[PDB]
Amino acid sequence: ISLEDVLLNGQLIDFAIDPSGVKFLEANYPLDSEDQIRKAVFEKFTESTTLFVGLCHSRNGNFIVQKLVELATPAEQRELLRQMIDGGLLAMCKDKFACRVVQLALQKFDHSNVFQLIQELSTFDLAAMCTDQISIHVIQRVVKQLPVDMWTFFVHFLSSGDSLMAVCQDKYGCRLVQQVIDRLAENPKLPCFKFRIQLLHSLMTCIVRNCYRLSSNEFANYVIQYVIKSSGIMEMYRDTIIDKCLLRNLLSMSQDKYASHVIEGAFLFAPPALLHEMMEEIFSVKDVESNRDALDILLFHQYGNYVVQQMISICTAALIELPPAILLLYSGWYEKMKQRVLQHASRLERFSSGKKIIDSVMRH
RNA sequence: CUGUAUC
Repeated sequence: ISLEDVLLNGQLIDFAIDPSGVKFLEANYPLDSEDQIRKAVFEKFTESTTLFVGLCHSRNGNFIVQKLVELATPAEQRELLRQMIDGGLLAMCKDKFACRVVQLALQKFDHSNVFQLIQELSTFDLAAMCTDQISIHVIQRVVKQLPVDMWTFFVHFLSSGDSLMAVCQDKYGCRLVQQVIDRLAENPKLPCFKFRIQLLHSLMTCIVRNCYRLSSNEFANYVIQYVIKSSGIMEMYRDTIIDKCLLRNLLSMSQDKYASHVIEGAFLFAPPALLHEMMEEIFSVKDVESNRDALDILLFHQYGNYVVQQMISICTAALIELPPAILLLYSGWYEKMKQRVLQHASRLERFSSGKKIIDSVMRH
């Protein structure tokens, strides 16, 4: 049956609710921005703030609002824009389904419109927005595919105070921080690079100056690991983080549930001179009561044993196109570790960690 | 005596 028929029978909102109805609507929504039926349908949907909002919140309704968006002419976008704002833009972001419309907007609108949109977000409580599991997707979208001058206001938000701490320590705001970084440090082969790098640095500063608390945190540790696994100018920060926070801190961090994951990756990605000083450090100061060196402590630790298996992994992998000078250095470490493990085998075998550490040393 | 997400 006809779209025109549906419109003329007052059945337009009824269709947009039904899971079948909506599919109908989408299929034969005219692509000609100039079609008379399309003008009628667009206006019927967008005439009422209440009805339009409700469509965004709809499990099914949102799909047609989306269709309206991807095909929206400039003039259409301004109507959609007004209605979003007049119907609580924030509450749209907090909604599972109204969210997708906000997001699609961001992609498909025009600079002018997107602008007032982002102008609008800026005025929200960016903090609360970044924690919300749903709301965050909107900022994710802004960052992950709009030019960084659009959302510099957001970088200034993170750099300001300790908004950053709050965000990267939060269950959901963590992935955002990773993505923002990914975004600022990307495409060395761009003229805009110079500006993004200054924004990364002010951000990266907060991160470095809290590395220890961050690395030990249930979520934030994933950001640290991000920085350490990175390729570009991120390597410069990898080195500073390792050099300032991780070194001299290896022993205690290796025993933290979360920071031991960081330590592991630091060992995997540290350049040879930083790796050499990590090893050097790990291999001895004996603890006051029952004098134990770092190595003994780690081997028997529940989280610590994982860092050691890492060191053992690293060494042997390297012992299978490198100079005989550093190759003899790795050899030095495997041996120190090999003897120690064999010395404690009778004690180690009592543990799952023990057995794996033992097996790994006998195989090689 | 085996040790953490977000999407």
